[PDB]
Amino acid sequence: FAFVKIASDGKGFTRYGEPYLIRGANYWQGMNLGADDCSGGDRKRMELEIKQMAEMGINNLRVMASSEGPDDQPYRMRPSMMPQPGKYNEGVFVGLDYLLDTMDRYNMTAVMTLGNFWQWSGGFGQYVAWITGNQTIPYPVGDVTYDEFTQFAARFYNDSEIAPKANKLFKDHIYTVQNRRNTVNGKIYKEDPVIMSWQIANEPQEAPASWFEEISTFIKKGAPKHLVSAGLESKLDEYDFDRAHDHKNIDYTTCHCWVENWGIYDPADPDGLPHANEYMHDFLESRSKWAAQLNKPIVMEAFGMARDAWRNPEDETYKYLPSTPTSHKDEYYQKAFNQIVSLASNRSFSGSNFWAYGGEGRSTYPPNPYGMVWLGDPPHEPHGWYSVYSNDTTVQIIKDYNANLLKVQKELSK
Repeated sequence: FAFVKIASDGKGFTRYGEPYLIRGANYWQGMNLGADDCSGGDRKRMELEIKQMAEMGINNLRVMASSEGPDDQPYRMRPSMMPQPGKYNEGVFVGLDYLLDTMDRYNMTAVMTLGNFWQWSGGFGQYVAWITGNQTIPYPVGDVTYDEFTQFAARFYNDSEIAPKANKLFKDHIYTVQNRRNTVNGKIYKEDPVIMSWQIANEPQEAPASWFEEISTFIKKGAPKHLVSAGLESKLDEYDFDRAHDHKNIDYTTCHCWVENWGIYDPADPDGLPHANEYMHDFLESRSKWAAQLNKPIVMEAFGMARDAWRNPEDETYKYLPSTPTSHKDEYYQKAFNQIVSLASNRSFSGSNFWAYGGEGRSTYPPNPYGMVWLGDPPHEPHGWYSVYSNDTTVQIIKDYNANLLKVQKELSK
């Protein structure tokens, strides 16, 4: 009965008739960790990580509710949820069940990401490979560039021959997830108040408005009780933002911020932090204006920063070691957080999900028998790049932010 909703003034969420602020984290590996041992999970570790996240004041996990095989491909989650179109690894699906049940035990809500533009869960590029029947995806390594790969995966919604077939497969997947019976608590996912929203995909890259319209309407019809979200970075201009978010069945807006990936921040520069702080600040103000123009909420649902590489810039390994401090990352988080708490108390921002909780995982630990080093960084990126570990100094900063935002949520209730 406890479904997350949009406030009637459209400026925030509500739960139980009261304002609801997103004290969130990214936990995309939750499904795989929740699996039984036999499918490469570590359920006790997953229960421990959700418990840790509860102690840090987290009320919301953005999770991954898709991943595509075949299981021989590099740079992606293994074992996948859907190794072939319409065929599922039941062991991985049960992990999604346990993830939702454990989140249930902790009164947390989930953002369910139903696909992925990028290679790390197979994603749109894998659907394209399925349709064209050519499994040699142009992964962005060696001589192949990110926009060669982008142009390939975008065929998913841009190619008038591939798109109808790719989307038929994608919709079969959306349906399968929304109609899943949780094998642990008996709930069908579309009627599970633990799920806050269905999210079309991780980071659609210049997708057409008609595609956002068609997919949001499919997801809403499939689960009329649930909010729907686009998964957009909002890294371009206000029109790009509107193309994704200006749709009756897109309920709130998101943004992602990646300073290093985008060339704004150089983690190996002891002097490099101010560029990143300034960028983030202008980023939050402007995206906040974009949301308010649609009279829709906004969550910064993924943002990250590297460890202090600058303390030893000549050594590439040092940047990924857990023992490396995170003084830049902690400042950057804290300034982002303080600005979000400030905007939220003005009814102009709804919270955030740091990218990403690594928990007990560690970038120094050996891969499991499936070749996975589970933590917050997906397998197309260096292990340990962005992960927040259970005992990093960044935890106190997240914990403080969740308390601050919860204070704000109480002040908007009275």
